[PDB]
Amino acid sequence: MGCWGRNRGRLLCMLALTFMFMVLEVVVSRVTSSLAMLSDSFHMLSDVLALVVALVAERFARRTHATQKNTFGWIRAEVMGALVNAIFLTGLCFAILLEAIERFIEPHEMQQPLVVLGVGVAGLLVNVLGLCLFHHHREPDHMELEEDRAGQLNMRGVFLHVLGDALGSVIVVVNALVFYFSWKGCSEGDFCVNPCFPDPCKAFVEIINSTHASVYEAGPCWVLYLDPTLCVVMVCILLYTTYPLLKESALILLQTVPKQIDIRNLIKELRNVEGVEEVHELHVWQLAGSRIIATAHIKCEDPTSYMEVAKTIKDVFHNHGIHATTIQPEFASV
Amino acid sequence: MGCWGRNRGRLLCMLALTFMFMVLEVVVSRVTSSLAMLSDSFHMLSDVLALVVALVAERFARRTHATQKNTFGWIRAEVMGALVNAIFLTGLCFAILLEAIERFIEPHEMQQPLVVLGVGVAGLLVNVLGLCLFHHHREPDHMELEEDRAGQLNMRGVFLHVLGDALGSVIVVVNALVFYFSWKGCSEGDFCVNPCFPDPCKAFVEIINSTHASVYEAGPCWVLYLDPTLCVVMVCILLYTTYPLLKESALILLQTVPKQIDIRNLIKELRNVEGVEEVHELHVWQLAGSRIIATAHIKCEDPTSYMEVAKTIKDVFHNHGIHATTIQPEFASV
Repeated sequence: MGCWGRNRGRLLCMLALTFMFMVLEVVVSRVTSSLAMLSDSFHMLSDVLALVVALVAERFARRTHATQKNTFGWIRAEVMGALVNAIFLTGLCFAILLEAIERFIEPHEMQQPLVVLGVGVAGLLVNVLGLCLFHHHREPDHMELEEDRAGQLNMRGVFLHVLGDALGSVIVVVNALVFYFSWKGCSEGDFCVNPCFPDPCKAFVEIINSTHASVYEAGPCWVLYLDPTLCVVMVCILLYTTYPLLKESALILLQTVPKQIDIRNLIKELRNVEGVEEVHELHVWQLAGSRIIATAHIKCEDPTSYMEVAKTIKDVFHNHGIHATTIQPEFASV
Repeated sequence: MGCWGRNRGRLLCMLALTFMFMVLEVVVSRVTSSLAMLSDSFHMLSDVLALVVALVAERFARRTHATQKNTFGWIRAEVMGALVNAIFLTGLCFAILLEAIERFIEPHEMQQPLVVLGVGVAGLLVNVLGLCLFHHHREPDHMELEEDRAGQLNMRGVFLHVLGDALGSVIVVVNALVFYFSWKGCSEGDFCVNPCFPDPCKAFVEIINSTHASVYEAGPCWVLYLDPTLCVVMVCILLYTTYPLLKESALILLQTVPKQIDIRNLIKELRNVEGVEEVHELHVWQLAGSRIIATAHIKCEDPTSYMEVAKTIKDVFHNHGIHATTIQPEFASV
C-alpha cells in the first residue's frame, strides 16, 4: 500500500534493523560470556523507544480529521513527537556526559577489543543504512508543504537519535582499534602494576612474586581516557544538532509567530485596508508546517459593506502567507 | 518583593537546598575517599537541571504581554516546562530501570553502610522539606484560575522530580539499614567465597590459604538484590505519578479541547442562536489554564442585525466557559 506510508515505512525499517542489531549483539555477548554488550543492547532499547515514539506520533498525525477531542486534528502530535525525541535525546546526552565524567575518574578498561570492534563495524553499517534512510531529515491548496515540514521535524528528531547512535558507534570503533594496537591488558601472572586505574588484584598478586623483580607497565595512560573524551565531544556535537529542532518544535508548540511572517507589516496592511479603523487581538500562530492561523478583531463602520472588507483582509492574509483566518467585525455602537 | 514570586521563591529555595545537599555529599565523599557519593552528586545535577528548567519556564511565563515573536505571550512556556520536566523525569526513570536490570545481573555491594545511611537521612530531610514546599503541586476577570493551573502544572512537574528523589532517598535509607544489619562484607583475609557476586580476587586470595579449611559464606543472597527491586518499584510509582501531568501538558500543547467543554452541546447552542444558519470551523482549544480560545465561522443572513447575534454568541460561549472568542460572519452572497 501507499496510503501516506512514506515515513511509517522508513520508521518500521529502522525499527527492524535496530531489532536485528540488538539480537545480534545479545547473541555475541552470550557467546563470548560478556555483559557489556548486553548493557549496550539494553541501551539500544532507548533507540527502540525513540523509534516507537516517533511511530506513534506519525500514526496520530495521520488522523488529520477534526474529531471531538481535538478540533484541529492530531497534526501537532508529529511536531510534539519531534520535541519529545529531542528532549529524550537531550536527556540521554546528559546521562552520557555524567557517565563520561565517571569514566574520567574511575576509567574502565575494555575487554576483547577485536569482538567489540566487529560489533562496532556492525553498528556502523546499521547506522549508516539508517542515516541513508533519513538523509532528507477561500484558501489555497498547499498542504504538501505542511506535510513536508511536519515529516521533516519528526524524521529529523529520529535522524538526530540515529546520528547519536552513529557517533557512538564511531567512538566504539576508534576505541577498539586503539585498545587493540596500543593498550596491553593483564590477565594472570603478567608483571604489570596497572599504573592506570587502581587495580584490586594486580597489586596483591604481583607483590608476592615480584619482590624487586623486573616489573613492567600495563600500557599507555592516555588510551583509557579515549572513550570519555570522544564521548564528550559527541555529546557536544549532539547538543549542537539538537538545538534547532527542539527550539523549532518548542516554538511551534508555543504559538510563536513563524519567522517568515512579520507582525508590524501585517498589522500595517490590515489597518491600511479601506473600511478598517482598528485591529486588535491579532493573534497569529502556527499549527504545524504551513498551517498558519491568524485571528483578528477588525473594527468597521458600515455593516452592509463588510463582505468586501473581509475579502480584502483575506487577500492581505493570503499575500502575507496566512490562509486560515478568522475575522471578527466589531461594528460601532449604533 | 512580591511581584508574582510565589513559585519563583519556592523554586529558588529548592535550588538552594539542592546545592547545599550536593556540596555536603561531595564533602562527605571526599572525606571518606569514596566516589559513589560523588556519582550521586553528579546525578543530583539532573535535579538541578530540572529546577533551572522550571525556573526558566516560570520566568518566561511571567512575560504575559503580547510581543512581536509570540502573540499570546510566553504563557504556554510554563505548561511546556512541565511537559519538559515530565519527559525528563520519564527519561531518568527509564535510565534507572536500565541500571536496575544491570544491578539484577551484576549486583554491586554497597560500602560503608553507616555513612551512606546518614547521607540518606540528610537527603530524606531535604526531600521532605521540598515536598512540604510543593505540597500544593466582553470577557470576565478570572485570570487567577489560569495562573493557578499553570503554576500547578509546573510546580507539579517539579514535585514529581522531588518525589522521585525522595523515593530514591527512602530506597537508599532502607538499603543501608538492611546492609548494616544483614549483609556481612569482606575486606582482607575473611573466609568468604562471596557466592553472591563472582570476584576473582576473593577467590584467588582464599584458595591459597583455605585448602579444605573452615570457610564461611559472605552473606544473605537476597540483600544484594534489594537495591534494584525497590528502585524498579519506585520507577513504576514515578511512571504512575508522571502519567497525568505529561498527558495534561501534552493535551494543552496539542490544542485538545478541555474536558470541561463538550463540542456537541456547544455547536448545538451556537446553531440554536437566532440569526445563525451554519457553524463551521469551530476550533476550540486551551492556551494555558482557564484561557480557552474558540474561533468560529458563523453564517448569518441580515448584516445589519449582526451585533445582537454576536452578543448572543458571546453570551453562549461565556455560559459554556469560553471567554476569548473570534466570530466571523459569512453573510450570504448578495
